[PDB]
Amino acid sequence: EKLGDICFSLRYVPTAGKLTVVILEAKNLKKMDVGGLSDPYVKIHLMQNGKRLKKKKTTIKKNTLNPYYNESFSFEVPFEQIQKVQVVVTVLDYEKIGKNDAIGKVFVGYNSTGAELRHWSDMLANPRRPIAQWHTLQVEEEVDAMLAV
Repeated sequence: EKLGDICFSLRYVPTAGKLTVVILEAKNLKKMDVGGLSDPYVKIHLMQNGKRLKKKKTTIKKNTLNPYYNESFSFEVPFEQIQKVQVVVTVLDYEKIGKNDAIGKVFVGYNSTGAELRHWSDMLANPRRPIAQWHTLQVEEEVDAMLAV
């Protein structure tokens, strides 16, 4: 059941309606293709009502299960909408040929629970303060069911 964990920061500036996500690192990632190499990268999606609104991606790290990224991404989300959105973070194994397999995902924001809700609520309660937290990756099938319209 151990897919890995991902650390990212969240920051929200209500006046400008700027939501910043910094992908910091991932650890203990599942090795997807046994025998070969693990080349992880991270995708970030901004979602609302089951729709992917914006998609961003990190660089690809080669031959590691414990990649460091330190890559920042910003989204424009007005303060009247911030409580309705979801930020979805997926770690995938890059392959030059074939669909890239997801290792796992997590989401924060509307309809999140547990530690993910706590991270989002901390961000909202502290305008302009970046907040970093570790999250356990979950299998995509379960996260997708929760995100679907």
